[PDB]
Amino acid sequence: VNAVHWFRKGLRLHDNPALKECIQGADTIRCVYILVGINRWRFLLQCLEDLDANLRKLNSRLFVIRGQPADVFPRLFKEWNITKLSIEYDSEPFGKERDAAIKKLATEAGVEVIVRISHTLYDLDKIIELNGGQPPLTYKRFQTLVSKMEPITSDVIGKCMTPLSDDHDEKYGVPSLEELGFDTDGLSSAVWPGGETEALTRLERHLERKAWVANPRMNANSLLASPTGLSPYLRFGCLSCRLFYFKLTDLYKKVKKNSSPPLSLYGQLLWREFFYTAATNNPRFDKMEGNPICVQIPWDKNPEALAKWAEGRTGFPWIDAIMTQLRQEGWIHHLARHAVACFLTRGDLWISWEEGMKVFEELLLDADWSINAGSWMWLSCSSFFQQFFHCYCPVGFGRRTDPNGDYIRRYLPVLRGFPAKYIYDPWNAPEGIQKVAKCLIGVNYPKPMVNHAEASRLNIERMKQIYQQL
Ligand SMILES: [Cl-]
Repeated sequence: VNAVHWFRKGLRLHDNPALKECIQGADTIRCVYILVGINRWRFLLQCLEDLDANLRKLNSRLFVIRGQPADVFPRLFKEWNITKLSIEYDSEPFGKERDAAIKKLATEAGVEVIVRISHTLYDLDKIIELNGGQPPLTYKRFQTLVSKMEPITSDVIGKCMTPLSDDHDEKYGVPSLEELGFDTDGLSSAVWPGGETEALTRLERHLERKAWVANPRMNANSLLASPTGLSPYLRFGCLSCRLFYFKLTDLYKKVKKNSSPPLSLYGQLLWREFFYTAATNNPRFDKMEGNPICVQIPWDKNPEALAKWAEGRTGFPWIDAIMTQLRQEGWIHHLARHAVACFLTRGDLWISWEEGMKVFEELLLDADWSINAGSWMWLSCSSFFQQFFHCYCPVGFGRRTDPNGDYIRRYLPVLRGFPAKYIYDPWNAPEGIQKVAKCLIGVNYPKPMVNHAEASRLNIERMKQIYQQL
């Protein structure tokens, strides 16, 4: 009779099978959302504003509640006389633990829990069954398992109604950044605007781009936020990965013949799936110690080095530029992640991937518990059989990605006056050049915090020797 849909990810009305099923046989439906850096919070709140606005258009509203689910749902169930609760499935270990506790409470209150998988393409548990009860520990094996697996104008609440009270905006309104305790004087408009509406606009354009302008290699421009980038939208569920996957496939077929498209066309999607699968039964996935798939590495504790890196004050412009864009905007290119993750961990500073992961959790829009832990193990060569015999150069990688160094000048204006010859290694500029640039190295911008040549040589050696050498 009275039903609730509970938003956590899946922050969208399109491709929402849990919501659709929840509404079957229901008199009433209420959609609820139960409440570290400012960009993440802004993105979430914009998602919630978008949902509320779109629900409004259907004579509904989003119900935002501040509290712990375990403390909220029982009295909600009683007040509203709820007998059905639906959720999109969450594979993440702390998510499963949360949802297990809420199921217990719901069973206690006579409340049916409806669970549908739609944050991912696949049933992750079935992949694990196909692999003998443990996740594939290499991306290639995962690709093989899934190949042996698979083959918006409506009113999503049309069959139901939502009771609404006059004080809804007050009681159940989406909070503002200020209400969450943020200072807002220091924000321009978001580079990555939140919400389903935006996601669906970007999807169309994304697909237009793949068809028209393309049918894809790195250039300097790729380092900047694309207006057709989808990765934050996927992580929040603003864009269904299944919709994305289906649209891609059909357009590929339209444009290219039959063509059994390359795995590379689904790389974004499959890599995220791979880490969710790796994480789902591993409550220590975000740890080194006690984590069964993590190689144990003698990382060092250097809180000042970690802070220099986190803050973009390493003295390597390439690294600092990247960490500055990350903090300013909330997204950086996957190749830029390689650079700054390699620098912090196996390459230059020898600091645990756990520590890098924490910073990214605070700043990176498309990071969640599974993806972020997974990526950081991958980039530090702590898991997934990744190769540690090469170390990204914190000068050359940048110089090969943006030869002119505009990216540097863009995120590090203090360096704007250096010529391209020195913009990735300003410490090598003659002092007169530094002076013309109005930037003395050591004074206005720091010296490089490490000798890359030595650091990288020693660390590759030390990583090699953690393993038996033949
Ligand atoms: Cl989702």
